Amino acid sequence: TRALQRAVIDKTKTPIETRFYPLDSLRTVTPKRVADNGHAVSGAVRDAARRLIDESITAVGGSKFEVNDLAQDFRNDTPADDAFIVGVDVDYYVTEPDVLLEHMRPVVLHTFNPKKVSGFDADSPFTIKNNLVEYKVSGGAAWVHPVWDWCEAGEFIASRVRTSWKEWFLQLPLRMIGLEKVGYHKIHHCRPWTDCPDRALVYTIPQYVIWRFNWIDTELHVRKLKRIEYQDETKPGWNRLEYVTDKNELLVSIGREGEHAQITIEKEKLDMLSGLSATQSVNARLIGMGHKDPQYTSMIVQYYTGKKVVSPISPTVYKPTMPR
Amino acid sequence: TRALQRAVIDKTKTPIETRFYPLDSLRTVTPKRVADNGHAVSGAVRDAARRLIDESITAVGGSKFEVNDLAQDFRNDTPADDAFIVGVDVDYYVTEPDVLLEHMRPVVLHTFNPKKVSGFDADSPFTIKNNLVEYKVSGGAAWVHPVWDWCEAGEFIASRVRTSWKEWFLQLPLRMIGLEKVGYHKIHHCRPWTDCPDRALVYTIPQYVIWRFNWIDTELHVRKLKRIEYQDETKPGWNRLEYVTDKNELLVSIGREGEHAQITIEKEKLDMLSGLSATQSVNARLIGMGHKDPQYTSMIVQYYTGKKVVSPISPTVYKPTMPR
Amino acid sequence: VANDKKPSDRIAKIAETFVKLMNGPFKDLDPLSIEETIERLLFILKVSRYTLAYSDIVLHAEHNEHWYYPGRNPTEIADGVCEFVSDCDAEVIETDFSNLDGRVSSWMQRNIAQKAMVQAFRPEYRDEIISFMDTIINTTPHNTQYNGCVEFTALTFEHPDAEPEDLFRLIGPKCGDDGLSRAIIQKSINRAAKCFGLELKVERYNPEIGLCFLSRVFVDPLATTTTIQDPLRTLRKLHLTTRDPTIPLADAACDRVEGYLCTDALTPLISDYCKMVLRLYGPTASTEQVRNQRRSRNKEHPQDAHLMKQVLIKRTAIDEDQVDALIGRFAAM
Repeated sequence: TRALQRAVIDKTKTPIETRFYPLDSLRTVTPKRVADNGHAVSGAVRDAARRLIDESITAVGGSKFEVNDLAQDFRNDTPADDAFIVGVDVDYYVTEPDVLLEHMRPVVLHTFNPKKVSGFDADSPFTIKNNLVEYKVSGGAAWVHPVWDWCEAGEFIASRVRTSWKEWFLQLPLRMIGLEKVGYHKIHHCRPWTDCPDRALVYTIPQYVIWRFNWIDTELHVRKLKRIEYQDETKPGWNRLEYVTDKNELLVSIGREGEHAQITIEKEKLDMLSGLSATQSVNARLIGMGHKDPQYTSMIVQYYTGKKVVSPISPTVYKPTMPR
Repeated sequence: TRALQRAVIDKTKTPIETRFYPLDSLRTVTPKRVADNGHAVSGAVRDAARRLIDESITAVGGSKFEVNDLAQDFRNDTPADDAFIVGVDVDYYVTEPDVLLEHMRPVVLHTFNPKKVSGFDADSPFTIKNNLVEYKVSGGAAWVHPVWDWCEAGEFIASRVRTSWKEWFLQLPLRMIGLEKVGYHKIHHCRPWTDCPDRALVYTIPQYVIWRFNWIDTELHVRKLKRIEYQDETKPGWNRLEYVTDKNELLVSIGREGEHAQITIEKEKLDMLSGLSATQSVNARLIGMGHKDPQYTSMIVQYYTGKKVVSPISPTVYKPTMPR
Repeated sequence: VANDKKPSDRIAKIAETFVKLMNGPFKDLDPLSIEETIERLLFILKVSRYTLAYSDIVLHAEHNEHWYYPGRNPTEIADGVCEFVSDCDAEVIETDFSNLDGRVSSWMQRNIAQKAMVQAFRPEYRDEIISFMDTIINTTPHNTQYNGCVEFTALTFEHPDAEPEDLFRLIGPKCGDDGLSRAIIQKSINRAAKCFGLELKVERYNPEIGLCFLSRVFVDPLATTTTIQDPLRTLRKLHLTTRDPTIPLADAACDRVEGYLCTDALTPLISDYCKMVLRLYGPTASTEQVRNQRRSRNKEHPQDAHLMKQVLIKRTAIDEDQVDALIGRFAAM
């Protein structure tokens, strides 16, 4: 329509680049196993992530502003303009990723983006209820936070930008109409640790700012970060997750909310099984495929029938921490 | 909200540190087996704990104030300010851990924090009814006391502080409003004996005091010690317990209240089994896994169906004590 | 043979401390102009323009003269070696690396050399230097930086309780693939090399066989500074000439013996060979101006003469009567 022409013509962009040196070291880093034997600890994973980011930043020679809610309150530290923003396990701390992206500066972020719907991340048990991850840090408190969908398709993002109260007064009449000052970013996530596949090393570069119309679509269909909806609308009380394997396999993870048991299966198998008429047929087919483990077939059958169980909340005793 | 700003700004803390030397000896102590052969006796475990704490304190060169209800009545002994507070099996004696934590001094405490819902602790039978542990000391009387949740996630605690009657008069109008004088502590629990995994060697250091608002939440979600609720709200008459193993396993312990039989199972298995439609299916799956012991599968089935049995109270004959 | 053996977590702090001590008081630097680089001392020029300035500024500073011997005249090298051996009371160890440029790992390259260059040079030149380092990853200063890093790692492992500045102040002379260190870390050096992923060869100092350093043999470093070409490396191969086929044998031999006279005039078992080459190939060689105008020309203390003779005999494990017989045979040919 002619409205599309308005958006196409109205570029009015102001590209800004404070010579942010591309951090090619973070991009294209081979998978690594931090723990020589056994399984790594959460503190060890955090230390490895910090060391990797530190080495990259120092090798490039840039500066950094580590964050350890709506405003970062960077004034108390006043870092340089060219310095990067680095955050580790700050999902609980930051209300939104927009808080980090308003600064219109490159962001290096190590986050929790699970590929299993429940289980252990390193030594830290975690579980998803409603749509909030009930993470339990090994040697720490209990974190309750959502996941902000870093790994969905699309490299271009829309985010807010910093605005003062005077700027707020200036733009509020324009804001209510549907006019927003939107910055654009390019995302890269690496997934660098094999033993802990639930944590992603997100990397981001800003590209340029733009004024956009709220009630007008975009030709490139740029997306803005949204909270993930783990709940399965077809089977109440169940969480469903899909992810793509490196060997060209589209697996799916199923499980109940506020619950520990979890199984991964090829998506095609789940779609075939979800249409079977009888419960006994599910077991017959699963035995046909060669799955003899009861823990697998029983969970598949329970998902097929949508069995809801009100599991209780019970006291937990956590592993003793050792500084080493 | 703006109320959150009030709490954030209102630090008004008065850190106090009477050069309490960190007891690094207690932290990071490898597991030990007190009894060379057979199983250790409760008195032997108590002696070992006392010896370990004594050696640590003397090596650090500090002093101690051993406790053997609301007020410790330390005036009769007037220990030094720098001396530590040490208690062994004082769960029955002390009404609350707040009694120990009001002194705003480091606490070394050896407590009963079971990981089995019932059975034997060393040679002492113990059982949980309602929410009180019916401990039966080997060579002693019968102790009835709750558990005060030392091992939950979170290293920071809230506790009362000593206040005189004049201080009570001063702070009562403020206290009723919702203003409390709260101290903060850092916890470490070690679990040092393998043959007696139900006893934990709790260690504590105070950090600083603060004035807090009762009806305002805390950003860090600091927790205050609460009585454990062993009762399972889903299956009346049953006690459920969860704990994390060193080998990355989340086991669960189930059993009836005022009852002796007890079994530990992986949590995932229990969640899978709790959703099965038929009782015979539980046995079928359990045989599939390879569990041939009737004492295990029968208890699992009873938990699944929530079978309640009114076991009687009967006379008991205890083992004769020998001073050796 | 490329390697990607990243170091351990603990070693990273040691490497960062060593890099900071290398930085010292020279926070800011500027690149050199093309003309100045050209008159200093294609593909070599683009990296040299920055690396020569970086070396001259930082590596030749007051607080970095303790270890960066590479970059001084041979008389200065001899003086430094004699001073170091006098300080260590003839208790020194030698390091011999095999294909260091072919064995340095990516982590070492990007956390020692790149870090040092970026800290030394101005921020406005960061992109150029980082691009040059990236091109390098996929000359002289790199070997010195690696040797300094390994020395710092050894010193940190030996005395973990001392301050990093005091630890680094003890760094002995180092020059590329060759260097000197205290003998007290002879066994611990292998473990440090294994942690970084490098291969190290170490030999205890022995006065009977002399000391090996920069292919130079110190006959008696305790008293005299007299030094000679390494006999072990050259004697077994001096009879064969590795010059290109286009050069006549006479010109190559004449250049070799001229260099030997310039460096090893009074060394036993080499002076006779050089004189016999000059006597035989000399007259048959071409004009010396012709070879001075030819590209392949550059492609090559009397008081302790007795002691030098005995030290050479010990180095070559040849009996004195056998040495005399060999000398007589060489002269009479």
